Amino acid sequence: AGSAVPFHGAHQAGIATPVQDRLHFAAFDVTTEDRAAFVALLKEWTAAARRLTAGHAVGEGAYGGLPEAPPDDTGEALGLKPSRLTLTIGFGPSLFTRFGLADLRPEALADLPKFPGDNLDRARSGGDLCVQACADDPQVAVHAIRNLARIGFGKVVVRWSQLGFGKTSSTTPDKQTPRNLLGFKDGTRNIAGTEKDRLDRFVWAAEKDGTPWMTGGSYLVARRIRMHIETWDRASLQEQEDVFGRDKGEGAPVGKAKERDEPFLKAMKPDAHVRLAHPDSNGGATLLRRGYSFTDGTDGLGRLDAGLFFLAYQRDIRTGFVPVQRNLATDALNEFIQHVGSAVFAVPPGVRDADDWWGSTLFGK
Amino acid sequence: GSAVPFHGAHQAGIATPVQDRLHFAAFDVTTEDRAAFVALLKEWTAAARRLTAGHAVGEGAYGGLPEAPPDDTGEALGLKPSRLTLTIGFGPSLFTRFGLADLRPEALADLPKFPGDNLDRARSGGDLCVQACADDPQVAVHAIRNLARIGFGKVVVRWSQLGFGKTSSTTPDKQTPRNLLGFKDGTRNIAGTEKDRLDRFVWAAEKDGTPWMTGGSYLVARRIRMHIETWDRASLQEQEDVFGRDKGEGAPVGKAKERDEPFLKAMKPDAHVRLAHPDSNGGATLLRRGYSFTDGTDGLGRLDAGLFFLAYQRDIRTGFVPVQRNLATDALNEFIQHVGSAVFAVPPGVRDADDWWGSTLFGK
Ligand code: HEM
Ligand code: HEM
Repeated sequence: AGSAVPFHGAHQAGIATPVQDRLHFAAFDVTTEDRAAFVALLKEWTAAARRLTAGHAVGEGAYGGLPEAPPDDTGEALGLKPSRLTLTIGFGPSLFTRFGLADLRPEALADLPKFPGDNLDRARSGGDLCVQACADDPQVAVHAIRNLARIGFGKVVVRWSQLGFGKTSSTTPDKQTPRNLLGFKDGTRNIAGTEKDRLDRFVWAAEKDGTPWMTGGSYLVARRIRMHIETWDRASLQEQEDVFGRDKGEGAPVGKAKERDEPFLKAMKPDAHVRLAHPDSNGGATLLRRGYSFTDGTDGLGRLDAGLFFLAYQRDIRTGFVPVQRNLATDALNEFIQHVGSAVFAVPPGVRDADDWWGSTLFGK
Repeated sequence: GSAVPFHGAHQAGIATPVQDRLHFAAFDVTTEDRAAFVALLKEWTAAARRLTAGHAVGEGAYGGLPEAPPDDTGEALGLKPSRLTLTIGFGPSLFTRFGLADLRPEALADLPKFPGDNLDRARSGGDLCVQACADDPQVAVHAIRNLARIGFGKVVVRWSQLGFGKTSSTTPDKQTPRNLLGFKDGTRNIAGTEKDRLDRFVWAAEKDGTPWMTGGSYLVARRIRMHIETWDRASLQEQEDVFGRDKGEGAPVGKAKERDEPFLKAMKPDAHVRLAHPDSNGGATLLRRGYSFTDGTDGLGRLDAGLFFLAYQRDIRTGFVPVQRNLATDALNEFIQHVGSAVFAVPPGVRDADDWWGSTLFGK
C-alpha cells in the first residue's frame, strides 16, 4: 500500500517488521577521530531517518531553496510513498576501537570463526557500522542510503553495499513464502513478528546478558552467499529435494502434503539442510532470518551470477548463527553454494521518541 | 493490467506500456549449426509463450520424473504474469554466422565513437539480446535465467543488466518517473498510443531496404553511469541549467507546467533538452525506454548508479546517431559517462501460435 512503518520504538524497525520487497544494505567505515563530531552525525542521521521513513525530504527539502545552494535532499524520491521504508543501524566490532568505547564492546558481538569452504572478500566484509534500508520501492531505498552517505561525507565512507532485488525471508507466516533462486520457498520456519515470546528468547538482548546499553537491541550476521546455478540446474528433482528435506512445488517436509506441516527430521537425509539447521538439531538455537536474493551481472564466462544475501538476527551470536553454521559443515547444500562476504553488527535498541538518537544508549548524553 | 499479449504484428515490449523493472541480457552464440539455432529459436518462442502468461516452461518446475532435472527452475512459481514482455533482438555480430552476412540491415548501423565514451567491451555488444520487462523483478530474472538455461550449449550470456523505474503499486501510472539525478524523465517522448509517430520514427518498413525487418525496430542500449556525488554538490540553479527545466515541477525555463512545450531559446545553449529536442536535430525523434540502475558501490566508495538507456527507432542512422552527436557539448556531460553500448535489430512480431522468433530472417 506504500504505508509507513513507525520509526520510533523500544526496538529498531526492520527486524521483526514484515519483510519488504527490496534491500539496500550499506556498511560504513568511520573517518573522524572526534567523538563529539560522531555524536553530532548520529543525531543528524536520526533526524534524516525520521524524515525518510515518513516519505519526507531531508533537511529543507529537494528544491525551493536558494538557487546558489545544493538542495538538502537529492530529489529522486519526490512523489513516492514511504513504501514501508525501514532504516536499521548497527555497530561493528571495529567501531569499539574508537572514541574510548573499548570497554563497551558486547561479548555477545562475537567475531565469527573461520568456516570450511568460505572465500570471503575482505573488501566486502566487515565495517564499523551498517545501515540496512528495506522498502517495497528500490528507488526509495537507494535514496535513503544515498542521502545518509551524503550527510555523513567527511565523517564516514561507504565501505561496501549490497542490493537485494527480492526477499528470501518471512516474518509473516500468514503470507506467501517467497522463493530463492534455487526455486525453493525460503522462510517457512523462521520467527514471526507476532511471536513476542520467541523474539524475547531468541532475538532481543536483555540487561542480564551482560551489556546494559544493548538491552532491546539484537546482533546481526550478514553473509553474501554465491549460488552455483549451473551445477544446481543440472541436478535431478529428487536430488534437489533431498538437499533441503522439503519437496519443491509445495515446500512441505519430506513425506508431508503441506508447506507448514512440521518436519519429521528422521525421514530426511542425514545431510539435509533443514535437518541440520533445525533448532532441535542445535540444542534449541533459533534464528530470525531476513535475507534477500541478489544478482551480480555475469561471471565473465557466459553464466549469470547470483546468490543470496543472508541476514540473521539473534540475541547472542555465540548461541545463534555460530552453532547453526557449524552444524552445516556436512550440509548437502554446501555443494551448491559458497560464502563470499561476511560481517557482524550490534544493532542497538530503538529510537524512543523525537528527542532520542541512534546510539544514545552507547554514547550517553 | 496483469499481462501483455505475446503475439502481434510487432514484438511486445516496445510500444506497450512501460513496466516497473528490467532484466536485459545480451547473449553470444556458441553453435555453428544453423538448424540447431533455428531449433533454439523455436524452443525459446515456446518458452516465451509460457513465461509471458505466468506458466512454467516445458513440463514445469516439479511433478516430473524424480531422476530428471525439472524443465523450469521454479523461482517464479506462485508469481503472476506481471505484464512480462520478452523482446528479442539480433546484433550485428549474429550476421557473420549461419550465412546471414547479406541479410544484415543497413539500418543496423554500428555506432561511431562519441566524445567522452568510456566503453567496457565486456558489457558491450552481443550476438543477441532479450529484454525482459515486468513489474516483479523476480519474474524478469526467472525468464532470463530459464531462457539462458534452455539455450545453454547453443548460447551463453555475455552481459546482464537489472534496472528499475516506478513502483506502480504505489506510484500513479501517469506520473513521470524521476531519474537518479532527481529530474522527471520521459516528459517529451514517443508514446505507444501515437500510431502515426511510431510508423514514422519507430517501425521499419518494407521499402526501407530490408524486407525481413518490416514491423521490427532498431534498438540502441547505452549503460550510462552518473557521477552522483559531484552532481549532489551542484547548486540547484546549476542542475536546472543543465537540463533546461526546473527540478521541482519539471517545467521548461519560462513555463509553469511540466508538459508546457519548451521555449528552447530561453534555455542555455548547452542545455540537454535544447540539444536533444527534435527541432535541434532536423526532426529526429526517439522512443526512449530506459531504466535506472544501481549496482552497488565502486572501489572508491561511490555509488555505481545511472541510466540504462534504451532507444527504439526506425533507423539508427536517423535516430540515436544524430541526437547523440548533438549532445557533444551537453552540460550534462560533466555528470555522466557512457560505459557500455550495444545495437540490435529487433524483428517483427510472432504472428500466431505456429510462428517463431526470427522466422522472417531464417525463413519458414
Ligand atoms: C544460499 C544459502 C541458503 C539457502 C538457499 C537456504 C535455503 C533454505 C530453505 C529452502 C529452507 C527451508 C524453508 C524454511 O523453513 O525457511 C531453509 C531453512 C533454514 N535455513 Fe537455510 N538456506 C541457506 C543458508 C542458510 C544459512 C547460512 C543458515 C544458518 C547459518 C541457514 C539456516 C536455516 C534455518 C535455521 C532454517 C530453518 C530450519 C527449521 O527450523 O526448519 N540457512 N533454508
Ligand atoms: C544519464 C543520462 C541522461 C539523463 C539523466 C537524461 C535526462 C533527461 C531529462 C531529465 C529530460 C527532460 C524530460 C524528458 O522530456 O524526458 C530528457 C529529455 C530528453 N533526452 Fe535525455 N537524458 C540522458 C541521456 C540521453 C541520451 C543519451 C539521449 C539520446 C542520445 C537523450 C535524449 C533525450 C531526448 C530526445 C529528450 C527529449 C527532448 C525533447 O524533445 O524535449 N537523453 N533527458
